[PDB]
Amino acid sequence: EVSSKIPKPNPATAMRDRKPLYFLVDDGSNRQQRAATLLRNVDYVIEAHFELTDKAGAEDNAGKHLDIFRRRARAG
RNA sequence: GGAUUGAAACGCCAUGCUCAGGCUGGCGAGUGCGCGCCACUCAUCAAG
Repeated sequence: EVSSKIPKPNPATAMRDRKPLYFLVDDGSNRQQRAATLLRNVDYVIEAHFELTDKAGAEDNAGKHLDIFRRRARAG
């Protein structure tokens, strides 16, 4: 894996000169080996329900989103 | 359409099993051992 996030660039400064921007993965300390102890052959059933937020409009109702989600899940 | 301690994340670059070394030197299948002792093709039937 990689050691650090890529830096935030300066767009205008980037092409004041013709130069590359990159992160070299295998350049010394940039390479970080990370192990993972992870699960196998999992299977879950999730029980959940909706709740309207302060951003909800008048036309927004929990039942409509519930049926939309059910349609999407049934159709894959 | 804001957030699944998430979002991004090569084990990777390369390295003759090689150089070589008789399975050889030599050793009779051999000495010997009757297929042999006997046994009618024979008793008949013109040529037309």
